Amino acid sequence: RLVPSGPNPLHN
Repeated sequence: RLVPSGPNPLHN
């Protein structure tokens, strides 16, 4: 959860 991408995109 660091960026709007990947799993749990930043805030999810």
